Amino acid sequence: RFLKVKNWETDVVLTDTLHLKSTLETGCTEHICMGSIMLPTKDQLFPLAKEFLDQYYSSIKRFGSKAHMDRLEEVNKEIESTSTYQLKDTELIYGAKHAWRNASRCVGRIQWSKLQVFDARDCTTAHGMFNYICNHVKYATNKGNLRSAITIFPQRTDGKHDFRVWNSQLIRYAGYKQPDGSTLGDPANVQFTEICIQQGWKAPRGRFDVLPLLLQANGNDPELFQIPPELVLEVPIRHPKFDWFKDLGLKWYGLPAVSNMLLEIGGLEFSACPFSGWYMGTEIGVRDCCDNSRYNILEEVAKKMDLDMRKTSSLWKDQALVEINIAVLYSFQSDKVTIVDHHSATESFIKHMENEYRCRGGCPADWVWIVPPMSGSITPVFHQEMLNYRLTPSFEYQPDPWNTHVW
Amino acid sequence: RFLKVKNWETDVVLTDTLHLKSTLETGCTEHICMGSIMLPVRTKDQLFPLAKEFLDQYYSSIKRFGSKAHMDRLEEVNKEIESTSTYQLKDTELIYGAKHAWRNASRCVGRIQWSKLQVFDARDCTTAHGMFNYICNHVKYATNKGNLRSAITIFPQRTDGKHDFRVWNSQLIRYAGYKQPDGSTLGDPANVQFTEICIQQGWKAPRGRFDVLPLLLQANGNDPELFQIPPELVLEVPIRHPKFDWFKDLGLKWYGLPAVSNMLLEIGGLEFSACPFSGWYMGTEIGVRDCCDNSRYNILEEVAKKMDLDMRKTSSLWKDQALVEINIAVLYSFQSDKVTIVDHHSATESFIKHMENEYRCRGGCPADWVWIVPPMSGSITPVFHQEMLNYRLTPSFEYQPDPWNTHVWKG
Ligand code: HEM
Ligand code: HEM
Ligand SMILES: Cc1cc(N)nc(COC[C@@H](CN)OCc2cc(C)cc(N)n2)c1
Ligand SMILES: Cc1cc(N)nc(COC[C@@H](CN)OCc2cc(C)cc(N)n2)c1
Ligand SMILES: C[C@H](O)[C@H](O)[C@H]1CNc2nc(N)[nH]c(=O)c2N1
Ligand SMILES: C[C@H](O)[C@H](O)[C@H]1CNc2nc(N)[nH]c(=O)c2N1
Ligand SMILES: [Zn+2]
Repeated sequence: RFLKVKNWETDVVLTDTLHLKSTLETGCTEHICMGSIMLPTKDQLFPLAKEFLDQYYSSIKRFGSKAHMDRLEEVNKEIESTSTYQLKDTELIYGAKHAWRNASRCVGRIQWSKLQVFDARDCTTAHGMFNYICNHVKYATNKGNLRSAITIFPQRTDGKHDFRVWNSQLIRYAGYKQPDGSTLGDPANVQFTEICIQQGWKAPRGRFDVLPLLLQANGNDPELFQIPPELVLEVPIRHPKFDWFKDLGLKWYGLPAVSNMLLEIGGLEFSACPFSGWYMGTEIGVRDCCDNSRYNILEEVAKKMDLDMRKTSSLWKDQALVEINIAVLYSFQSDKVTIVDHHSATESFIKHMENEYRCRGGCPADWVWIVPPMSGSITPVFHQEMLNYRLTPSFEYQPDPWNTHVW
Repeated sequence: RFLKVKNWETDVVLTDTLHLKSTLETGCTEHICMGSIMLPVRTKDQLFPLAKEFLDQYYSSIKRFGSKAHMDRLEEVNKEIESTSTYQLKDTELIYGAKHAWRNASRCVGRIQWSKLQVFDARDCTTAHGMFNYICNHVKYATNKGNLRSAITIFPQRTDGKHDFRVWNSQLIRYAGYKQPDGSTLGDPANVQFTEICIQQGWKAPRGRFDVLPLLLQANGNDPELFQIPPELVLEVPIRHPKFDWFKDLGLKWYGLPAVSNMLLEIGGLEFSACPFSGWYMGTEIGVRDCCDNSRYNILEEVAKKMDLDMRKTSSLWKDQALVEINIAVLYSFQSDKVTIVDHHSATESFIKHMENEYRCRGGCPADWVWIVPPMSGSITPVFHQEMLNYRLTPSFEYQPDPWNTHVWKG
C-alpha cells in the first residue's frame, strides 16, 4: 500500500503515500501497462465538492472549523437548489494552482505556486474572451520576461453552453496542403487552419502565419479574432557558430500557451482555461523543428554542416539535432526571452519531486513525458523511478469542439 | 477483446489480441502505473497447468495441436510430474522455449533476431568446472572472431531450490571496479560489490581500469568457484574517434560480447536459474550508458574539455555535444575492427518493422517503451512515436535475487 521509488543514479529511495488519494483511473491493469498510450448530476457533484473543500480547508489549517463546516453546508444548499455551485476566488486560485501541481506530464512544476490566475468568469461573449486573452498574452509575455498565467472562463452548465477556445495553443502557425503534395507551415495544424479558412480567415499562405483565435462563448458558434501582431513575441533562430543557420529562415514564438484542455476543480468543469509558462528548448528544437511530421529540418541542417548522410552510423541526425537545439537556446537567450534547457529543467524537477515527497508524501509523474526527447540518460529524471496516478484538481484532455459542436 | 496502438508520426494503427494470452501481473493497477519501476519451490498442483499451456503452445507452433504425439506428450509429462514432482523438456521444446523467452522479452529492442539463436544444452553439467568449460565454448562460439552470433547456454533446472546452478556474474564479461580509500573508484563503479566478492573468494586483482572479472560459478547449490576466462577468448575494441586523434589517449576500450548471466529462464513452469545469453551491442549501451552515466565511467567532462566546448553553462549543450562524439567513436571503432554492432537508428527502425510483423502474424508484441526508446536522441528514432503495450507472456526471462543475498554457505 505504501510504495517506494528509487533513483538508480543516487540510490535515494522515497516513499509514496499520496497515491492512496488518487481518484481517476490510469488505463493500466494488473495484466497490461498502457504507460505509453497518448490518450487512454447533483448526486455526483456534492462528494466531489466536499473532497475538494476538505483539501482546501486543510491547506489553510482550518480543517473541521466553523468556517469549514459553514462552507460545506453553503455549497450543499447551493447544489441542492441550483444543481451547481460557485467557487470563491480563494478556492478558484487554489484549484488552478493544484491542477498544475497535479499535472503528471509537466516537468516544470517546481514553479506551481507562482501562477497568476485571471478570473474571467464574468465573460459573456467571444469579444470579451478575445480581450481577456490579449491581456493574458501581454501579461505572460512581459516583454520576454515570461510569467506563468491561466485565464479561467465560465464553468460548464448543462454542457450546451460551453466556453471553448477552438485553438490548441493561443499562438501557433498555420499549415496548408499544397497542390505540390508537400505541406507548407506546420503540418500539425492543417485541419484547424481549414476550419479557420472555412469560417472566413484570409490565409496569407506562408510558412509561419500566426493563426487567428476561434472563440466560442456560451455555446454559441465560435468567432474569429486576430491577436494584435505586436503582442505575439517571436524569436528568429540563429546559431552562435554557424553563420549560415539564419538563412534557413526559421523562427519560433516565445509563449507556450495551451488552450484546449479542461480544468476540473471540485467537480466543476472549466472547458476554456488557457494557461502558459515558458519553453524548455527541446520542445522547439527537438520536437517542433525535427519531428518527421513537424518542420522536419534535420536533412537541411546536416547538409549545411556537410555531414556524411550516407549511413545512419555516422550519427549525422544526432549531430544536426544537437546543433539545432544549441541555436534555439542561443536565440531565445540573445533576445532575452525566458527559456530553460533540458538539463536545468530536469534538475529542478528532481528537487521538486524531493520537496513533494517530503511535504506532501508524493508527486505523480509520467516518466514517458518527463524524460526529454533528446539525451535522456544524461538528465537525472532518466534514472528516477516515478509513479503515475491521477489527482484532482486536474487538467484533462477533452474532445476537439468541431467534432462536438452543433452549428 | 481488441486493444489499439497508434504511431503518432505515421498514423499507422495496430490491433493487439495477443495480450489475452497474458498470465503474469505487471505491477500496475487501474489506479497507479508502475511502468517506470525497474523491478516491480513449486507445488505439483501448479506445475501441470503450466506444463500443459506450454506444450499446447509448442504443439500449435508445429501444427501438431491435438495430435496423438501431442496427447501422448501431455500424458507422459503428467505421469512424470506425479511420479517425480517435475519433468524434463525434450531438446526441441527447450530450443523453442528459449527462443520464445527472447521473443517475449518486452525490454529487448533486438527481437527481430529472435528466431536466430544458438541453444547450447548444458543440462548434463554437474560441477562448476563443467560450467566454466560450457561458458568458454559459448564465448568462443558467440564471439566468432568479431562476427557475433546470438547464443544461450542452459544449465540444469531448479529442483528443490537448494541445488541451484547460478552464474554469480551479472554478465559473462565485465570490468572490475575498486573503491579507493579516498572515495574515488578505479574501473567500473557498477561492479564494486561483485569485485569485492571475487577478491574475498581469492581473485588476485590487477587493480587497473579495465580488468576483466573472473567467472564465479555455482553448480548444484554448492559454494561458487572462481575461474579466469582465457584472455585470448575475450575480444575487446580500443575506442578511437574518426576525426579526433586525442580520443585514443583517453585509454578507453570495451568488450565486444554483451552476455547477460543473472536472469532466470522460465519454460513450462520449469526454472533455469543459470542461462547466460548473448547477442551484439547497440552502440548507445556502451557510448551513452557505460561511458557517460555519472555512476559508470562518467567520461563526459574529460571529452568536453578536450573538445574545448563552453562548459560554463549547461545551455551550451556541451554534454549533448560530447555525448554524440563518444557514440560516433564507439560505432567507428567496432566497425573498423569488424566487430558486430548496431546503431540506435538502425536498431529501432528494425524493431518497428519487427513489431508490425508480430502484430500481423502473432496478434501483438509486448514492448516496454521506457526501455525500448534509446537513451539519446529519443524522438528522432521511430520508437519514441510508437505506442506500445507492455504485458508478460511465457516462456520468459525474469529477474532473480543476487545469489550472495540468498546462498547458504557450506564452508
Ligand atoms: C513555467 C514553465 C513550464 C515549463 C518549463 C513546463 C514544461 C512542460 C513540458 C516540457 C511539457 C511537455 C510538453 C510537450 O512535450 O508537449 C509540459 C506539459 C504540461 N504542462 Fe508544463 N511547463 C511549464 C508551465 C506550466 C503551467 C503554467 C501549467 C498550468 C498552469 C502547466 C501544465 C502542463 C500540463 C497540463 C502538461 C501536459 C500537457 C499535455 O498533456 O499535452 N505547465 N510542461
Ligand atoms: C542480437 C542482438 C541484440 C541486441 C542489439 C539487443 C538489444 C538490447 C538492448 C539495447 C537492451 C537493453 C539493455 C540495457 O539497457 O541494459 C536489451 C535488453 C534485453 N534483451 Fe536484447 N538484444 C539482443 C539480443 C538478445 C538476446 C540473444 C537475448 C536472449 C536470448 C535478449 C534478451 C534480452 C533481455 C531479457 C533484455 C532485458 C534485460 C534486463 O531487463 O536487464 N536480447 N536488448
Ligand atoms: C504551459 C506550457 C509550458 C511549456 N513549456 N510547454 C507546454 C506544452 O506545449 C503545448 C503542447 C501540449 N501538449 O503542445 C505541443 C504539441 C503539439 C502536437 C502536434 C501534439 C502534442 N501532443 N503536443 C505548455
Ligand atoms: C543479450 C544482450 C544484448 C545486448 N545488446 N544488450 C544486452 C543487455 O546488456 C546487459 C545489461 C542488462 N540490462 O546490463 C547492464 C546493466 C548494468 C547495471 C549496473 C544495472 C542494470 N540494470 N543493467 C543483452
Ligand atoms: C507514443 C508516445 O507516448 C508519444 O510519442 C509521447 C512520448 N513522450 C512524450 N513526451 C513529451 N514530453 N511530449 C510528447 O508529446 C510525448 N509523446
Ligand atoms: C528508473 C528507470 O526505469 C530506469 O532508469 C530505466 C529507464 N530506461 C532504461 N532503458 C534501458 N534500455 N536500460 C535501462 O537500464 C533503463 N533504465
Ligand atoms: Zn502502467
